[PDB]
Amino acid sequence: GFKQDIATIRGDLRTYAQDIFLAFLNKYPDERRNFKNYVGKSDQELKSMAKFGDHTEKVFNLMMEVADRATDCVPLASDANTLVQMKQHSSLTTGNFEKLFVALVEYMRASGQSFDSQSWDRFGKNLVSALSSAGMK
Ligand code: HEM
Ligand SMILES: Oc1c(Cl)cc(Cl)cc1Cl
Repeated sequence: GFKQDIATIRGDLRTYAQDIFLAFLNKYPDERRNFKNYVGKSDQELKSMAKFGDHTEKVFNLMMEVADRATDCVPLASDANTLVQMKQHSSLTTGNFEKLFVALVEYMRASGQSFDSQSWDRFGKNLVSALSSAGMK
């Protein structure tokens, strides 16, 4: 289920983080334009850039912390607060996050593995509503 998926992802975090983030950028090319340094790079070129690996891993680490602190795929209000308040996130709307979760769920469904896709979809929806409640546009 959702809790095991957290353990699966954490076990090979940089690999999942990279593959899911690439899926996101490839499914929504306009989102790439928010990442100036990733414009004009293939998947394999990105996977050779230090900040790409680092940043995707740090993003997914925080995702997994929020996922683990959630109850029944409902994240803590305080965690939503953090994601809204981050300087790095002042440009964002909730649509950016919805898109990331759509790509994430589609990745999980396509994979050979027994991810609880439905729970991640619901976690995504609940996080987007929590971000809105914490004041994201
Ligand atoms: C649960 C979802 C997400 C989490 C947990 C998260 C977490 C973080 C973290 C930890 C950082 C700092 C990375 C670093 O500076 O090394 C960060 C930076 C950033 N995030 Fe996110 N993020 C999420 C979703 C998004 C989405 C959907 C976008 C855009 C479409 C976005 C755009 C950014 C940008 C532009 C930065 C730049 C900060 C920098 O230059 O260091 N994030 N995010
Ligand atoms: O370099 C970044 C990556 Cl790869 C992903 C995100 Cl969400 C943010 C930043 Cl600043």
